[PDB]
Amino acid sequence: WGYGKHNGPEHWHKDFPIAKGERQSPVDIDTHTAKYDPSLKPLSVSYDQATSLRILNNGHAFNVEFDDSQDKAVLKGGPLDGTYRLIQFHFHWGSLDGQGSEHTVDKKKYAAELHLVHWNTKYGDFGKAVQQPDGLAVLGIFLKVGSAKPGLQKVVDVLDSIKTKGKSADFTNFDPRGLLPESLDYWTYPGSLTSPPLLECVTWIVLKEPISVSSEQVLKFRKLNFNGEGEPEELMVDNWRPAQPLKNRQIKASF
Ligand SMILES: [Hg+2]
Ligand SMILES: [Zn+2]
Repeated sequence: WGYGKHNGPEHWHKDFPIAKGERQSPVDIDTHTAKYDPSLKPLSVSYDQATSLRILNNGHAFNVEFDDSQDKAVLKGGPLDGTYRLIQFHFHWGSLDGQGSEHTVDKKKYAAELHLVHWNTKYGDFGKAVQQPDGLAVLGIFLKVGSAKPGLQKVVDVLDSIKTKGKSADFTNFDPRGLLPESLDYWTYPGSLTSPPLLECVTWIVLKEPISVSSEQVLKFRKLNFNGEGEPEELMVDNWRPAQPLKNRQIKASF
């Protein structure tokens, strides 16, 4: 699987039948049909103690991994029950500024989308979490092209070193707090991972307010390669999946 014409999203169903499931992600967020739920609590992001470890190019994207052996960086509150530990963050981006995000707002697409993945720590490890309907929580953040995002530059600068598939680099002392918008208002719905295995284990929490990044910052994302070293060069662009059918699910809003 990849994002090209021969192994693209439209083909994932063949190897991952769940591709056509009942709670697939991403979806279109219709702001007028979204339900304000007053019973929804404020999100609690505790990332002061986050321990970034490394950055790796896995052939589909670049992942920043965190030490999740203790409740170091956690997410709680909102629509969630119990604690969820940050394990990794990654982005989805387009070849042009008019596309890149997974989720859309009133059919509007952003230049990129940041996903902060967390797993429910009553399941003990990530692998068990993926076997539960409430095993995972992803914080989704939209990226729009405008002014540079200072807290994003350390990531941009190490990309050169993980240009092709399978490369990794030490990446410690990176604070994820530097990627958050001012406002924590969000939308939430039950979905799934947006790339195979597409497991339907996720509680989505898509933030209303996008963060802005510079054109030059998004340009370096686009210098990455899907391919391994010594292979014909295929630029890592458009690694996003098209919106899926809501199918009776209800999207709730905290505002
Ligand atoms: Hg699941
Ligand atoms: Zn993702």
